[PDB]
Amino acid sequence: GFKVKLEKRRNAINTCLCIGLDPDEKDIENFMKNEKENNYNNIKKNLKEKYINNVSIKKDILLKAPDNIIREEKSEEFFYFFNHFCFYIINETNKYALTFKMNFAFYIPYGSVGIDVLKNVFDYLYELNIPTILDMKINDIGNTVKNYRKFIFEYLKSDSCTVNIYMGTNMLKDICYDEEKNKYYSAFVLVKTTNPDSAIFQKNLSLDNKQAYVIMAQEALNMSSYLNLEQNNEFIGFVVGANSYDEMNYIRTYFPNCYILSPGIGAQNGDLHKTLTNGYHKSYEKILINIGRAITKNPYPQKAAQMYYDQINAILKQ
Amino acid sequence: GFKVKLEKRRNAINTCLCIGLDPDEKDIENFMKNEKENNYNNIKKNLKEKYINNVSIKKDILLKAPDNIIREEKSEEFFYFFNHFCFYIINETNKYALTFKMNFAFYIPYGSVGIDVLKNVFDYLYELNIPTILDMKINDIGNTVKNYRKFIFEYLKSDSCTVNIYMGTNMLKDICYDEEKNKYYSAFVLVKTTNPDSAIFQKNLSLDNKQAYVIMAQEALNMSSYLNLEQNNEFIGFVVGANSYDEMNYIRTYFPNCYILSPGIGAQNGDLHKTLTNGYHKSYEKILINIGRAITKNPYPQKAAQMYYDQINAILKQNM
Ligand SMILES: O=c1ccn([C@@H]2O[C@H](COP(=O)(O)O)[C@@H](O)[C@H]2O)c(=O)[nH]1
Ligand SMILES: O=c1ccn([C@@H]2O[C@H](COP(=O)(O)O)[C@@H](O)[C@H]2O)c(=O)[nH]1
Repeated sequence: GFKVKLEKRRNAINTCLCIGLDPDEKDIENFMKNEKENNYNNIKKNLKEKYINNVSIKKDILLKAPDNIIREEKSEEFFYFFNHFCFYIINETNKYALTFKMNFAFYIPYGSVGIDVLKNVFDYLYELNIPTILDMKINDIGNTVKNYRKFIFEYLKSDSCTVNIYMGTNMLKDICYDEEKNKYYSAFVLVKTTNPDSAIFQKNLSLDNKQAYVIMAQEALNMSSYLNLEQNNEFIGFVVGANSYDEMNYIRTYFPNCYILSPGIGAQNGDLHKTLTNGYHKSYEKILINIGRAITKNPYPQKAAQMYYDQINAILKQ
Repeated sequence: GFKVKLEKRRNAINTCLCIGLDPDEKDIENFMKNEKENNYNNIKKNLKEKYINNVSIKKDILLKAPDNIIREEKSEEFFYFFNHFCFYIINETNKYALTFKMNFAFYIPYGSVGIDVLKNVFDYLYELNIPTILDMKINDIGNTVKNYRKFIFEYLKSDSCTVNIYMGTNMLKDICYDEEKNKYYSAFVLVKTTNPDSAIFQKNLSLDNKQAYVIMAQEALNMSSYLNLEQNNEFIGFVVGANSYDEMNYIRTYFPNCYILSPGIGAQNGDLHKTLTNGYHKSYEKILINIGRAITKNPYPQKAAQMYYDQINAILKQNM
């Protein structure tokens, strides 16, 4: 189960850093141009790694020397460099990551080619046995929602995803549970988001002088109990933005042992000390700190990841 | 623009039926086995049509006789029958449809292969010049959401999509407008959904005893005015479930000329007369009636589409 998988890695590497892998078009251009100019140093390092032989889509193209890809198969150049950029980031930073979070939006805008990269990326992480999150923030009626669950948990074999339950909590019956296989899956529900204008609905809406993000949080756990997730070492957790300090603390108390996923530090202006302190828990896999572009876009991603790794671990010593 | 495109087609065919194309795994097997038993009747009908030549992905596979697909390229069988089922439905029913709405969820569960089909489906509809909707209910921060706008409006060339703005209205700045291209796009935001438990947040949440779906509706239009969509013949509309009769009438009243997209009739228990009467508008493209499984799962989709077509047009007569 996901809680067992999270806990074991946390003991292995003693952090709660969640590394975000959201590659955009310029990241792929820059990666392709740097490798071309520096003798494809990082791609040749990728082709030495163990588990690249265990990806299921277009291994024939992925494993051939880069000199060939330019001159030979011009069609598949983008696929090749897109996939190798993701492998490069994973190879460079994974020792520091408790989990990896891939945002689906970044892998769909080119058509099927990016979903092939997404599949290989999740295949890669599964073989490294690193916990994964798919940031897809899915939402629909029950019958439709089943398709997301197949994609996320059967096809990609992801450990968790993000969910927007604004249309109704019952959708989690067809996300976090599969009656036909008697299987249970973990999800993070959107509670407090880092949009600058997120207060308009999450705070300025109310029931019984309770703000909406609290009502939504409590609905999420009531469904978790009904689905019996925790007994099967799965959970429904919360996405709480790094800047929402008051709510972060409001959540951690009164939901003492809930799992929190927090984005916002780095590219979106943050206070790492204050975010991690308000969300803190002994089992600090319950307070995941997502860092994306601050690592993916840094010229030395290994060094950027280590920096946040050491920063987080220093704060935890309290 | 999408308002001009909707209005021009509505005059041509005089309906507001929105046919939903949400093919599931059983639909693709059932199609494959009926074609296998019936001499590939419908697939051969698909390959005679003009515009199948205007699909962009693996057209070499789509256009070959089905006889070959079984014996030779078996890896590509599923792609072939999935894609041809969609063409079959579109060919059989497009004559009755003001718009087609494709729900993204049904095209992702097998991996990339279904996105190839989604691309070909939108290519096909674009070339028949039938207005399109992608039901993706997208939602994220501004930087991420721009990727959806590229997928929906550049890659698929859709005319509109669905949006969930619960994380914040400002995401519509990076969905319905592209500053670098000075282009504008249309969207439908979720107001009232057909989930049986949809009241719990859309209704039981409020500010100053205005219900959440009302505040969300008005935030959506304030953003439409700020972006100047209606001046560029685009709009931001509302998704209002067919069963939400009271709310339907509240929206059509206090948002008189807004565009409504209503699903729920057919597979999910509906009263078509009452839904369309509460939502009615002279320019009745402003009240799109989605029918999905009631057409796609019916053994004769053409006649089922005609059934709802004639049904809708009769109701539109009594509202004058
Ligand atoms: O409230 C939220 C929910 C999700 N994300 C996602 O988290 C990642 C943030 O990474 P970064 O801002 O560190 O680059 C992006 O994928 C973004 O879509 C947020 O930023 N805020
Ligand atoms: O509140 C909503 C919003 C969207 N849809 C979508 O409308 C379609 C309805 O299909 P059907 O019930 O006509 O088959 C599906 O794609 C579904 O995801 C709903 O049903 N309810």
